[PDB]
Amino acid sequence: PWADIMQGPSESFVDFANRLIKAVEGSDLPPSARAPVIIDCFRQKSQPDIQQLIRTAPSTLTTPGEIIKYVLDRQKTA
Amino acid sequence: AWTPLEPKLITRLADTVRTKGLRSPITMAEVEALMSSPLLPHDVTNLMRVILGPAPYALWMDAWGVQLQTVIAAATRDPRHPANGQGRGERTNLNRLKGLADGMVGNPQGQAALLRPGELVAITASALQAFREVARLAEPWADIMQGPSESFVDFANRLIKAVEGSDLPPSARAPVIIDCFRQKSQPDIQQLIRTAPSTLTTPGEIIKYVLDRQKTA
Amino acid sequence: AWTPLEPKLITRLADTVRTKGLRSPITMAEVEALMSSPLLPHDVTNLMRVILGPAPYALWMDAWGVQLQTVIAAATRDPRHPANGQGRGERTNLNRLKGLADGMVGNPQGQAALLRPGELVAITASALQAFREVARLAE
Amino acid sequence: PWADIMQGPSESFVDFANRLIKAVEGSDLPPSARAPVIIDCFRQKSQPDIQQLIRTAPSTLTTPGEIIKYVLDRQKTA
Amino acid sequence: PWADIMQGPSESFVDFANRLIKAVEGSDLPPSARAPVIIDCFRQKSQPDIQQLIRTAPSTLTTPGEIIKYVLDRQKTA
Amino acid sequence: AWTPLEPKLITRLADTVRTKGLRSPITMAEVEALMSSPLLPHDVTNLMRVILGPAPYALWMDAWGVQLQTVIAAATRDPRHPANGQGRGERTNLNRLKGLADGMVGNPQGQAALLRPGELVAITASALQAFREVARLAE
Amino acid sequence: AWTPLEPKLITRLADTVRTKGLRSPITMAEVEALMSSPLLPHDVTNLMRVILGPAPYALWMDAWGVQLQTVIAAATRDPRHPANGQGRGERTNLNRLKGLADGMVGNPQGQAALLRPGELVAITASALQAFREVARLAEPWADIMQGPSESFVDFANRLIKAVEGSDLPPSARAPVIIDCFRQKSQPDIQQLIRTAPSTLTTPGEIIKYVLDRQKTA
Amino acid sequence: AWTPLEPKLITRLADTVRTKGLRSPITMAEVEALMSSPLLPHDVTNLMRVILGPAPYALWMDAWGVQLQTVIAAATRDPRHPANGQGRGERTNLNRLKGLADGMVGNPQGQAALLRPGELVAITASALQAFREVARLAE
Amino acid sequence: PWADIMQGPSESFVDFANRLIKAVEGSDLPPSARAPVIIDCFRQKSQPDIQQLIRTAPSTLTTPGEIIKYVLDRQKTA
Repeated sequence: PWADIMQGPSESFVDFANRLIKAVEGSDLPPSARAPVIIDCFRQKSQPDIQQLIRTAPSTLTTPGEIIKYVLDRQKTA
Repeated sequence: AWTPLEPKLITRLADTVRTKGLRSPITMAEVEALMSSPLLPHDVTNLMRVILGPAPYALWMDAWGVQLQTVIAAATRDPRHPANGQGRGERTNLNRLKGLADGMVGNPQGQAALLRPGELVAITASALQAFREVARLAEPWADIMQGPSESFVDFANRLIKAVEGSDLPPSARAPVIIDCFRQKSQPDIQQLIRTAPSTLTTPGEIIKYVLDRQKTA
Repeated sequence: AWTPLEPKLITRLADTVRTKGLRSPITMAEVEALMSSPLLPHDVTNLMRVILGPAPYALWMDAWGVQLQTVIAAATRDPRHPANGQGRGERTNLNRLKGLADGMVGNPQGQAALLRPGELVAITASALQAFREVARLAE
Repeated sequence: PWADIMQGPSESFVDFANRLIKAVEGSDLPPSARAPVIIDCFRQKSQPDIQQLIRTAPSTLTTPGEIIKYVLDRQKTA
Repeated sequence: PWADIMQGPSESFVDFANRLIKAVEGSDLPPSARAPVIIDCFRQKSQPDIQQLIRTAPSTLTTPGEIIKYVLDRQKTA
Repeated sequence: AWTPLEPKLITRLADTVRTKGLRSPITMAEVEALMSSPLLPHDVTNLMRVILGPAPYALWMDAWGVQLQTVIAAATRDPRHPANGQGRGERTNLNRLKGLADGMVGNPQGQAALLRPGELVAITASALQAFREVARLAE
Repeated sequence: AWTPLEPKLITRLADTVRTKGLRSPITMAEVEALMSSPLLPHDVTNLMRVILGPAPYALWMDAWGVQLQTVIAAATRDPRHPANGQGRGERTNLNRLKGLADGMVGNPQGQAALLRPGELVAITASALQAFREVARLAEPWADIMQGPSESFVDFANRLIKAVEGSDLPPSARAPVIIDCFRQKSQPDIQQLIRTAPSTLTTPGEIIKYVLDRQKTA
Repeated sequence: AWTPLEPKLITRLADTVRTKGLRSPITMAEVEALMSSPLLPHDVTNLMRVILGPAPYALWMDAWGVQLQTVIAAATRDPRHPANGQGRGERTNLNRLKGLADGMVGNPQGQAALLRPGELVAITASALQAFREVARLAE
Repeated sequence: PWADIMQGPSESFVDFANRLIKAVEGSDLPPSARAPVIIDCFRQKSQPDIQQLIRTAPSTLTTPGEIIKYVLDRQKTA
């Protein structure tokens, strides 16, 4: 179930994005509703450090690929 | 034909002024509401007589006279005033604005007969500005800080209220509001505004940006 | 001839916005109600000045300007706008939409004189969309 | 009676001004004699602290509203 | 001697002004030097309460009579 | 005439990407190998759909679009692009590069019909650079 | 012909910056002194290399580039720039302003040959503004109060300095300075300004009035 | 051709003003010394910016403006001013005296080009009188 | 040697930046390789608090001056 996917405390972001995109594209949603759902799940899941990282984006991110690129650039190396 | 304002609305407005005061934004909104249609000098005079106490009413008469005098100076500085006419015989004297001219003293019907719509709207705007002055006088922007637990829209409301209801010129309010958003508004929002990829040049734009990217908590 | 909106309706709408908020469906229905007849820029401006607080009013001025600019771009993209005319002398500038043009600044009577009904309905729809944006943004 | 109105030792100045203007305007005086009477009652009533505050006015106050504004500005906060 | 005249701690201002104008006009000064001397003696003599009262004059006082009138208006009744 | 790439080679390349990763020099060599003949937008799109996971595929779509936009800017900066023609009627739009133009959407045969060899090589180089960017970004 | 600045003056200025800091008014006065004649990019670059440390020098290079870019935007917005010419062949590129153009890299003589006097004065003003920015950054107007023992001219100097060397628009400095004179400047001077029989509408007029009627002590 | 004043002399004068004050006869003598050759508005403005503090500089700007206005009143009262010309096209506006006219704002070279020697000496005398007023006022 | 410069546990950031820029500009590197090296040394040296402060930069910092300004703004006052 896509709506139950959370980014674990120790999980990296690319694994979380892979799992989420997999569960969203392999589901019962229409094809035209996958990108907005993936974006809004990146924003509300993806534990509050990345949540604030996406929130304070000086540019407007309108695609899952752009969000992934931005987060991978500005992520907290740890 | 002259129609008086409802005494029910006037009683409700008087009780609003009695409980909330002269300077509350709800009171100014209510006054703007009852200041919607262009009023005759009789209407505004009786309205301020009823809603204001004796001393605020004296202050308001003074301020209204001063603002009307500024209006008449601008009118003699421009013959195209909506209260004026093209020839010199339509020049508007302060006796006609304050309702003191011939055929108007104490008679609202004759008042409504001889007055122009431009005259009415000028009188109304003058009375509103005078009310604002007296309200600011009867009861500090640079001391306003966003509390640790306060939301941002409340802080913005309080700050814009205190800046617009102050002694600053009209052309100095927006830069002051912006620079107070930037230096007040505790360091999380300070850094949020600082790291703005776009340049924000208006209080509304700053408010929109902060409301978009604020830390939901 | 210009007729102002009742201050009683405006007071009731202001108290509705004060208790229910900006985003409640009852509030949007009430705004749609008071947005029924095409309003002059003076009317909508004073209405938003009274019902909205200072910061939402700033946000609404911004959003209204942006929406009016989109309207003017669509207008220069189509000479058959109900606000435009056929010749180039009837092209509608933003000073005429925001009420800033000559013969309109501060005077609602002259405003109602020079404005077109298409101008009025475009201004009204723009203001409604801006109100929706600000309401979605404030909370 | 307007000529019997004094500012009480504990009364504020706006209350005293309200009471005095009420009693003077709701009396038998001609309309052209109310402002001078209100001014001269502000000067002689309104207990000696405010009396001296009005006396030492570098500007000449020629209106009840101006006197009220001046006194409200320079009054002893207490 | 005019330059030795001070306003006593208990003396009123009209007595001090009388004494000073008497001693200045009944002295060896030229006639065109009496008014400036009287003014500058009002400003530097006339114990610091009246000194500050004259200093903080929103208008410019350019005559002994005007200074006397101003001080008599705004003096501390005591 | 359009001929598809072998699913055996594509399966081997997908397993190479799965075990070695996106950034290994052997993987880039294999991609260069399968990027030898000029591919149609359909071919490269399906290839990246199969060999890349969902999130790297989104990143790659973004990067490919950006690189194609740079190519189209250079093309409008020089009318002698091997994708362009001499007259203005041969100017190449991004709908024709991404395979979105008329007569191309979903049809590889029509795609191969209308596309130019310069168009194909530009699309291919753009896709290779985008793959390099995404590989450098993913790990 | 290019003449270098004296290393004695440069050494004295460097020691001034070392002891007094970047933001002291004496340091800014000394910089204005050594910024009197229009300098070539070589001169200003070496001057900032010598007087500033490494990190302030990096900051200053950044700020100088930004200010020069604003200048070049204004130049492309007006073909009558004293650095520009009338035809398009005299348009001034940033390589010519930063000294990076052909025939100028590392050579001050050729630099002085090809550069215009308008170019020199624009570069100089840009460098001065960049120095001001970096000095304000390396080490707030709304926090300035007149101390209990401080004189009024010192308070006015400090306040005008902090207001003009800040992020406010140019059209918002005078009203802010006035309203800060009125609300800061401890209550004796506050009441002195409040009871002004005339209306003071300029910081200079307020300063003159207060200096006239101040309590000598 | 414009030549700037030595920063060494300006530094010495600034330290003189710092130690002796504004009103000492030695300070006024030094100012008269550095006020010997007719200065352009740029020179006097920067000189007062450097030697005077912020508040005395504001006072001096005010006083300089007032004195220049008196000069311009005397100039419109006499068409034979060494700053004026014979025809009406040489009448000197305050924008030309304060250095605000066209071709002068921020550029000392153009300033020195368009200005008259009578203009320069009038500006200089005005600035000296303004300095005297401010010095008498500050202490 | 520039590649041996670390920000000490007690050292401030402006001193570290001064030392690093000095050692990088006074070295054998080409002029076109100093800014990237200074940036990448700010990112990998400059003990992990400032490392994470630079990592989680919502904007992309592409100049040593911009990095210095950002760090000076958001640094932990201590």
